[PDB]
Amino acid sequence: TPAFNKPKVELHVHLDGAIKPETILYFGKKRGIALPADTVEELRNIIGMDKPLSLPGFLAKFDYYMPVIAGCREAIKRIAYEFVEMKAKEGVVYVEVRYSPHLLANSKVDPMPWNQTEGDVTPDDVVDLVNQGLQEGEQAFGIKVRSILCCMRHQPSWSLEVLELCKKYNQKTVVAMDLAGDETIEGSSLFPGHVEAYEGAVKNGIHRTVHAGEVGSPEVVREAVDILKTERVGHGYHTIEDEALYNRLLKENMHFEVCPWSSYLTGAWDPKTTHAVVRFKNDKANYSLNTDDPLIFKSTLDTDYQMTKKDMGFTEEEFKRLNINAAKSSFLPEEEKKELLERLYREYQ
Ligand SMILES: OC[C@H]1O[C@@H](n2c[nH+]c3c2N=CN[C@H]3O)[C@H](O)[C@@H]1O
Ligand SMILES: [Zn+2]
Repeated sequence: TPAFNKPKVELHVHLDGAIKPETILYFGKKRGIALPADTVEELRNIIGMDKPLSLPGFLAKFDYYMPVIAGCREAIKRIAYEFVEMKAKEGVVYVEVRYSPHLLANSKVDPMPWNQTEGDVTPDDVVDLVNQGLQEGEQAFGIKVRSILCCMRHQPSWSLEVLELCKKYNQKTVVAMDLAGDETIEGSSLFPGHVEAYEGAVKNGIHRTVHAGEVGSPEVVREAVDILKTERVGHGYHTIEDEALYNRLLKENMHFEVCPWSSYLTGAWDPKTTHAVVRFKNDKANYSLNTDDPLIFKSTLDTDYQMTKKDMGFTEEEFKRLNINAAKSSFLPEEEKKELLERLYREYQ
């Protein structure tokens, strides 16, 4: 039985980290592009991981399959459509999917991702492609789906373009901007391209979220809050290491996008210590339960729910509480956010 068989809200899940192993094999074979496995089962086991590594070690899993999707219009729209079908099956009624448009493009991107040969798929085109797949999935499965464009920590020169994309496709699925990738790159939050992208988002009203405190120190979280001006913190487990900052953000009703199973495999969470989400629960903090990268973690949303339930002591009450919280902290407009809350209260009776 699912740990929580009722409607859910997900705010932290990556599109390029939520692809069907079957769809990956399809395009690898179709484009004649090398894959580390020839069957969907072998493919799952090599792309996937079931024991802790590091953030850089986990990020390396993308190198295996991205080449097969990147630069292929048909593939881009297909994974967006299929993502919606995956989530609907999980009991998710509203989802925000994040991804980097540049990492899927093969035209007007520098440096060229995955050694691709120049093509005509621009970062803009991929956003439009994802919009179409997500819209068709919304129509076909009856769940509300939005997107978040990711700035990449190591490539700040793409950040202002990501911002312009968020502006251009505002609410056309695109509801916010994120900062993702390798948090171990010292001071990456403060690169000028990133900083300028976010400041312009504040002045233009584009919503903001940032991965921080996943594997980085509380100072990375503080940088996200103070300089980048985030409205939500992706992961944020390490915040608790600085009592003052934690109690400040807690007092400020800051939303934490928690990914339980994910934190275990990236090493963000030391299994020898009590998970931060337990303290978040005990303090009644504003947080959500997320999958992050279900393809690589060989998981599903129920994975995270069982984890917190069997271990950690979560109840049905908290599950409803954190989901109403996730709905309130969504980057959805007031009219649509109101409709979502009506839905949860209706189905939580
Ligand atoms: O979705 C865009 C990118 O975000 C990065 N990503 C995915 N999961 C994570 C992540 N970066 C940091 N932490 C993780 O939650 C990947 O490099 C993927 O290519
Ligand atoms: Zn993430």
